[PDB]
Amino acid sequence: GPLGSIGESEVRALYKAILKFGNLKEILDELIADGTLPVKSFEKYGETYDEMMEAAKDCVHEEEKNRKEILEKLEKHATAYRAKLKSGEIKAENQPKDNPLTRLSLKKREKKAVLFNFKGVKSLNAESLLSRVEDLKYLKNLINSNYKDDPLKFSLGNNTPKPVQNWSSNWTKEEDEKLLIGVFKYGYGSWTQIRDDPFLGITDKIFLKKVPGAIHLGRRVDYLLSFLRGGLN
Ligand SMILES: [Cl-]
Ligand SMILES: [Cl-]
Repeated sequence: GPLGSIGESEVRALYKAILKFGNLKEILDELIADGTLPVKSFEKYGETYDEMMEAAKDCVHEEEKNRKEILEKLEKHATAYRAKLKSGEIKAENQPKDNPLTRLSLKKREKKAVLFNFKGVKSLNAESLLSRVEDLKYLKNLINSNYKDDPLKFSLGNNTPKPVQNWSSNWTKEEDEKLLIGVFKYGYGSWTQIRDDPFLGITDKIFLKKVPGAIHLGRRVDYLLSFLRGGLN
């Protein structure tokens, strides 16, 4: 390791490449060749990757543990209040504006960010890193298990996605299949290469006042991989 250690600028660079390609330990040679990362030994980059994903896991487990203990308390207070309504001591058509049922609902619906600091770099998002790595590992294994000879034959079967009939172009189950084959080939966020691939045939259906643009495609991929893995339940 005579080329020096890993610093803040190399960290910022590793974080962006993971959000795009997932687990990147098998493509280190390619990321150095085009200047994305400066030259260090392969071992140093692998060890840093592992350390980052470990800090992300710990962060996510710690916050779930706290949320769960608070929800257990509010559920207990809510049970007591129900016996009061059924018996008449409080009246259902005349409840106080601040009550045990509104307190439970607020926490249940709460959406807050889960963040950590790494090697001088501040405010990395633990949930974004973990979801992206697991979603892209699922997509690679599904396609190699079933369509090894020719990825272009990939199909959704009877699994039925929510329609987008208000887009500018005509977008159906077949266009959803070609979009996921494109991410398997080129990475998350590579929308120009996906649009211009002549074999996928969606060149005229993407708009880089026209919808879909870059923001709509990102949201569509996050929804489709969550749904196939059973995450809507
Ligand atoms: Cl080195
Ligand atoms: Cl691209």
